[PDB]
Amino acid sequence: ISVRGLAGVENVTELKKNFNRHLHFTLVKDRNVATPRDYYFALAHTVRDHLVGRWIRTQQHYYEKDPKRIYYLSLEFYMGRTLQNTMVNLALENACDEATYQLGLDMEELEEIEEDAGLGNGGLGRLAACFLDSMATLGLAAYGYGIRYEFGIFNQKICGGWQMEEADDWLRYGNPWEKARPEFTLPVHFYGRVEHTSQGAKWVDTQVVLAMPYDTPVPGYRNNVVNTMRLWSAKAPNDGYIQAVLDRNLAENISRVLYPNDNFFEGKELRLKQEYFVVAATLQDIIRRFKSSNFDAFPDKVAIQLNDTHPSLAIPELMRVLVDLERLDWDKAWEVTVKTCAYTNHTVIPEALERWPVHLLETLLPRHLQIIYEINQRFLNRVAAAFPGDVDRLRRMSLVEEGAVKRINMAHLCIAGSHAVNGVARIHSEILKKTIFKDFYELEPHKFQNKTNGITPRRWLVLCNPGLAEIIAERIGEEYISDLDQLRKLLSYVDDEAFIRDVAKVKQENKLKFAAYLEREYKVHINPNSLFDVQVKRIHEYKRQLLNCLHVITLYNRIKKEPNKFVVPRTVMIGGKAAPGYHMAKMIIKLITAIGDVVNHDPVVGDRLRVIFLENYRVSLAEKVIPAADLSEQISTAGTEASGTGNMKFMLNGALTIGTMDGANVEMAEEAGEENFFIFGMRVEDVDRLDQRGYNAQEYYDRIPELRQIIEQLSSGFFSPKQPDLFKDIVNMLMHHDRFKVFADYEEYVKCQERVSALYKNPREWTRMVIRNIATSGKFSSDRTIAQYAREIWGVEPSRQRLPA
Amino acid sequence: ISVRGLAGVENVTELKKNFNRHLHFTLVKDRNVATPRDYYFALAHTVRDHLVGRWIRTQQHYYEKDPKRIYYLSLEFYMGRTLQNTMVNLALENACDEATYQLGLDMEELEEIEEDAGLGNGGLGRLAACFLDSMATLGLAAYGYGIRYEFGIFNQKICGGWQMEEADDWLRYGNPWEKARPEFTLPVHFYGRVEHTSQGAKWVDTQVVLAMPYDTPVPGYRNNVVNTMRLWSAKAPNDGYIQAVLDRNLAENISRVLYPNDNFFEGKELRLKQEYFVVAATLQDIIRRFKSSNFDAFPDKVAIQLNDTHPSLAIPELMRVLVDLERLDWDKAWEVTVKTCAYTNHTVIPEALERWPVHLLETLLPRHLQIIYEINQRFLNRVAAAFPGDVDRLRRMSLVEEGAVKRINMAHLCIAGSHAVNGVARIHSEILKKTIFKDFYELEPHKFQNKTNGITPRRWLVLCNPGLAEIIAERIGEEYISDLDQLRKLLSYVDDEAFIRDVAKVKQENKLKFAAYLEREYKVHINPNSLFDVQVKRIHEYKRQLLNCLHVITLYNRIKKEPNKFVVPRTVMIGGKAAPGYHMAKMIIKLITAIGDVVNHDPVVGDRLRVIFLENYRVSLAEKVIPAADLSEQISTAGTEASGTGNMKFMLNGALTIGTMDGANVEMAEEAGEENFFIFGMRVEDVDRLDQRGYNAQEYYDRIPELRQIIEQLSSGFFSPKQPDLFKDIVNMLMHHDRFKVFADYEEYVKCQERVSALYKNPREWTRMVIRNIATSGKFSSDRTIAQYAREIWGVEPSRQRLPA
Ligand SMILES: O=C(NC(=O)c1ccc(O)cc1)N[C@@H]1O[C@H](CO)[C@@H](O)[C@H](O)[C@H]1O
Ligand SMILES: O=C(NC(=O)c1ccc(O)cc1)N[C@@H]1O[C@H](CO)[C@@H](O)[C@H](O)[C@H]1O
Ligand SMILES: O=c1[nH]cnc2c1ncn2[C@@H]1O[C@H](COP(=O)(O)O)[C@@H](O)[C@H]1O
Ligand SMILES: O=c1[nH]cnc2c1ncn2[C@@H]1O[C@H](COP(=O)(O)O)[C@@H](O)[C@H]1O
Ligand SMILES: *Cc1c(COP(=O)(O)O)cnc(C)c1O
Ligand SMILES: *Cc1c(COP(=O)(O)O)cnc(C)c1O
Repeated sequence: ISVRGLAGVENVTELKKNFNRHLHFTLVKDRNVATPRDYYFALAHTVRDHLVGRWIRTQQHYYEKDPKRIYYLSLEFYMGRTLQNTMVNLALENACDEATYQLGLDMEELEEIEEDAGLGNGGLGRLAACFLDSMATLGLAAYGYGIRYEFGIFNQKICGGWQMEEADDWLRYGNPWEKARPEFTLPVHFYGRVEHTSQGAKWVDTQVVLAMPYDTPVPGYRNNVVNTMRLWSAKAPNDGYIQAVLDRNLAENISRVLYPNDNFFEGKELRLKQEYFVVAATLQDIIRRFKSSNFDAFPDKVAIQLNDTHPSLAIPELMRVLVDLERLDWDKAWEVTVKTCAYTNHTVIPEALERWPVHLLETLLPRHLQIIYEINQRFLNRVAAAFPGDVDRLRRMSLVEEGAVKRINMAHLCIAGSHAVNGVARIHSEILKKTIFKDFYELEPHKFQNKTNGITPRRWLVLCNPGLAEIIAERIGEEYISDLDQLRKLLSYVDDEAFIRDVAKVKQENKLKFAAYLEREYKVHINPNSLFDVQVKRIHEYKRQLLNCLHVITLYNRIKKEPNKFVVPRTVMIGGKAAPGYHMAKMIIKLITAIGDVVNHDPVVGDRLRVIFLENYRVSLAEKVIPAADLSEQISTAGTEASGTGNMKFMLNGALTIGTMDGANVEMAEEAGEENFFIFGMRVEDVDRLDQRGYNAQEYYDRIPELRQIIEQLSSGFFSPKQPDLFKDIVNMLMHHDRFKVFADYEEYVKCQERVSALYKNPREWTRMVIRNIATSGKFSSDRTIAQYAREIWGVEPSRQRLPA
Repeated sequence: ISVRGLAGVENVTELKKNFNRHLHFTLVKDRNVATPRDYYFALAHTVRDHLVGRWIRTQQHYYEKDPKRIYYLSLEFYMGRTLQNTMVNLALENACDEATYQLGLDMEELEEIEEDAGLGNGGLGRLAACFLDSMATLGLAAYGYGIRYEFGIFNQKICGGWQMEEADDWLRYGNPWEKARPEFTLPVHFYGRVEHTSQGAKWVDTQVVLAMPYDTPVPGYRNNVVNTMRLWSAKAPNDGYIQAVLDRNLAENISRVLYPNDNFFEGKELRLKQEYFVVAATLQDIIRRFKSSNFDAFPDKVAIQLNDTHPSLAIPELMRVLVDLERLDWDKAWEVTVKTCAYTNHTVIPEALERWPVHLLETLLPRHLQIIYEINQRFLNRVAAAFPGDVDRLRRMSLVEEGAVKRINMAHLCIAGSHAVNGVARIHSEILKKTIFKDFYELEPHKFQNKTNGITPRRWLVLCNPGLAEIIAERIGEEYISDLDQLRKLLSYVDDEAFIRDVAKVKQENKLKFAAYLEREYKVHINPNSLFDVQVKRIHEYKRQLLNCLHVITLYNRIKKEPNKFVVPRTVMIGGKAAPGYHMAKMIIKLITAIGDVVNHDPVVGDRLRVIFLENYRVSLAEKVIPAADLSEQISTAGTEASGTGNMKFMLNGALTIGTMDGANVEMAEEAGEENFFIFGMRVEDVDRLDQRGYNAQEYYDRIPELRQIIEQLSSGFFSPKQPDLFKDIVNMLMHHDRFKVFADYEEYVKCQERVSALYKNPREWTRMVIRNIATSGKFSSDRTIAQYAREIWGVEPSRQRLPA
């Protein structure tokens, strides 16, 4: 396979000797006692060595050229594994494959040993990861800044059909990719009081926590650029004896674990400490670099992108430093701050928005609270001048929300202090301007933008689906890997009998590969000839895994009704983690496994229908299941999924999509053509009209016999014999308080699914439609997304120019 | 200097290239941004590389030959720095010195960057360190097993003349010498209950803590042998969500910090957990290795040495495994256990002996308590049979002590379960048999032995005093470095005018070197021509730093009395850490600094007398001050210092000794000749006669005018103007409840000190006496000590044979 680079004779010879050198000197092992894990580490260190030279000169280059620096602040970076990605970007895959083969090792086996760097929950964290890859590939002087959690997203275990959370001790065996930089440790302050003396305010009597950075290299695609992702780790200062030392933990707990609540905002103190910790340490680094290049030029040399409101404290912290430390006057500092910061929103659902209780900020960050009040005061004076007499607008736009307990709306703070605010899909960005942020849009229209999300074609095509990447390259070259729009050239092959056959062959190979994996590491057997129907993403009511469940039960009931009637065989796979304290989400997981227990053991069904719950869904599993999927389920209620990115991964890998006109689904259908998409359900307008009228689920239950039967089955204990009322909460929610209108889209969903089965019966036409999707997936490359951020927000020009080394 | 090895052309060339390779690939740095610390690490990794090959084959060799293995269990390993020691033992010092010189670096400057591995309190921990060096040098298949404390002995800061404790974060910048071995992690159990079912007892419902090993290489002196020191680190098993993860700390606190109480036993639960933790993990390793070589041969392949009673749980744990797990019958298991274990005692003072409350063992280690009761039962049945009717002997020898709260005497447990029990100096070993362990000696005389302590001549001569090592080698060769008895050949040079001059020259150079250091890193100026009077060791009442203080004040008062009378100039240095909760010890430190504040600023005294308190005494400081000392203070009350080892370090480095006939001082004087030692004070017999009579301090106060004046000065606030009664506790203790009879040895001490000053006035005779001490210090090499342990206790023969690589 040519897209994996050349396997030169002296290159292979060099890799082999460095492999054995590391096994000996680095790992300190005998070839007679080395285990597969030891071999993985020897390979990792060998590949890491190749990154060093490039990493050192890339950073040296930025010091010389002194270009504008882009700082991407995120509390999450869902990186996954690093070995194969590094080989791919350095063009070392075939060489390492040959070198290891000659040493009597299977590189694929070694790659499976690496732990995932799961420092994220899902979409938001993975977007940050794809963005880092694209920024390096486009030659931007970019830095990713976050927290080095000792424990990432929990490993999910399914016990008795229930989710069990297990600590993700990903650093147990060490992390060969990172480099600790203790010499660059910085002070972060907490608590204390604010002294107001003759010349300015002073924040004193604070407790100090040190921030120690760990740097991880981020290689661009074959351009010799290697940027940095710097993650901070918490350390206690060195200044009963025993208890005093043991209490050092308290300070170090700040970077101990990733918060897994991606659905409901909880104003926990530890989370606020994490947010300030990353912001305070990062900003000192930014200013340091700047002073080594008049803060008037600060915005010309620095761009700070806030991934959601999680790092929003960057705004008042920048003000604190400029005003309290650098001594700039307020107006000047505010000008600099606004021109430097930009904010990206990822959801319109209210329960996820950060609204911190004032009493918490009052105790932990007294000076920042004062700064926020001043910002609010000046901002509202602006609103009052623009909309005289509109007192209600004043209360609505305030950064401070009154009521039971006063809270600070962090989204309002971000809009006021950013020169750009963006949604992540066209429909989402429009909804922001028409609803949630309407008042702000009317005040400052120029600030609102759209930047449709994307995914990196390196990890999501070349790395996880080499077979498809190869057959594509055979016909249009390899240039598309860094210019995905070139995939449009494949439309001229839609009638090519050879190509149609190859596309279908690779998909079949991926399905057999995954079906085998399912038995090896999970002992479950599936029919490779069935349609692989998959929905993988975090469990949320808005994502409607429940609607999928209703269809599965419908299919099952129809079979029990007419057993000898032919139906297209299906393997329905659903996977995803539920936030620990999200009761309903945990009940849905139990429902899925319960359905499987019934369906998978019914003799009449045979191998015509299988329901499997994919355990511990994470980046490394996504790389395995996505290339094997036939049907991608993207069925969120219209207006709820900001963008979605998994949808893009499926489109690029040869799966057809069944979904609502929500998030990026709208743009995907626009690019490929609605005829090549399985669209169904209410549009956003329909949802609003239903809300005006009032959603009454009982209506659908009374008019749809098939739906009624399912609800009765759930209620009577058909799927829970030993515990008849096990799913009472689910039924109760669907019937009386379903914010996401599951029943409203049921009929159209089922009908649409029938059209999917009909097309699958015609192999040739199914594949031709697949080609039309792959061919038009170009717009969804994160390289396109990053280019827009660069030109329209950060003010820099991307570069595909190879670096000097 | 020839004893530093050869600096070959291609050897130097190789070191240089590997140095730059590590700076680039390992540290990931620019030569334009590298700091001294970066250079130190590059050098360390370069030297470490040379250890690897030898380390791997040494361990491979033991697997092949399968010799009897020696396991040295200690909760303390006071290692100090590792770089220079490694170079010395590998004969790479001159080569590295040349290589670094050519790179434009000063190797001495780089060596000062390394942190000390301070995993010990003092003598006991440092003995373990010297023992590891000697066992490797003598070719024994030995393993050091302990705990990898994240925080070693605290760094001592002197604030306002008071000791302040600062956490010793020695791993902050990383430890290049160790190699984590997560793949060899083992389970350690705590709490739980004991089930008694049909076939044997069962320990169930326990809480598990994992023990992760870290291995550090221990190189022998130029024999290519590299043994291992394996230190265990505590890890929590992976099986509110957030709080559950944060609570993992609780389990990991076991290996967090070294207990600094080397004076008073405190039955703290955390300390007991540490003791079992090291024992449980170590024993699994021992058995594993054994089964890979009938437990009847266990004692022929394994020897376990217990450094004090700290790891005494090894006895009942070995029984637990043999009986409960391997299913051996009690008597057989006990036979194996006794033949495998040996115990070393380090003190006769009662407050330091471990006597664990039964209720603590009952909760934490229920099965071990049962085993201890059974051991006690069977042991006492033996005593009853040997001494029929002696009921009092029964209560005295019991492992269980009655009273307020029942406790387990760990020393009694060690004697019952060991085939050998030894003291650490002849006088100490005799005292054990006549007093503290008299009953046990009468029951089993064959178990009691003596093994006089020693120090390694590599670190304590070659490494810290190259100048002296060189002038010695010039005349008798270099063979003495691994056969210290050869120093006796120097007696033929006692009248050699050339040698006398060189010995005196090196001492003068060391004093100027130390005097300079005192100003550089401490800004205090001293007179290099004065007699360097030094007492460095942990602060304890029994060590009598107070007696030294009384002499200093006496000297000061005599000068104020006759200012224009000539007196031999002196620089009195006292250093050492005080256990955190040892009030009296902390008061003595304050007293020393207070005396300095007065004496050091008195115009009349001039540079005739200076009192300096050496801050943060530790191994690296000992290596600096000892070679610069003229007079070694070893003045413990006769019968209290088991052996002492600092005394041996001073003797080997050209200092004369003033001390009591206590511990090893007795043997040192015997070897060098009493005429070449400044002996004074009560012998052990005198102390007992005084106790019979009753020690009344008032008697000395009334009969000695000079002493009375000092006490009155302390009481009146002469040394504490602002706080007149600051030292009331000290005076009160000296006058009414001094267990160590400070006043009783005052007169003889002062008189002896006068004879010291008299000899110092005759440079030539002082030096000749010095030569007689150095020449007879051979017996105190730890190589001699280890050879005796090997032959008389472990049953193995030492070997000076170079290894094959
Ligand atoms: O993944 C998240 N959000 C979180 O994971 C999250 C984590 C911690 C929180 O406190 C709140 C949300 N949002 C997701 O970010 C993706 C990239 O823009 C979008 O495509 C998805 O539509 C959106 O739901
Ligand atoms: O150093 C100690 N003891 C401790 O450091 C200690 C540490 C923790 C404890 O719980 C009790 C004692 N003992 C010392 O061990 C040396 C080597 O045998 C002897 O030469 C000294 O005379 C003796 O006092
Ligand atoms: O003062 C300096 N002199 C020379 N090079 C420097 C200096 N400061 C930074 N650099 C270079 O710039 C890189 C960027 O470091 P950073 O951005 O501060 O982490 C460093 O690794 C050096 O190559
Ligand atoms: O099963 C085995 N086969 C070959 N060599 C072994 C085996 N077990 C241990 N060794 C060798 O013995 C050394 C001792 O390992 P340890 O004493 O168990 O830590 C290992 O590094 C290997 O060189
Ligand atoms: C791409 C990805 C996501 C986001 O999926 P959506 O379906 O857009 O919610 C979540 N988790 C993982 C591991 C991913 O790879
Ligand atoms: C040798 C040594 C000791 C033991 O000294 P003694 O005088 O025998 O108590 C204590 N601390 C350090 C750092 C040592 O090097």
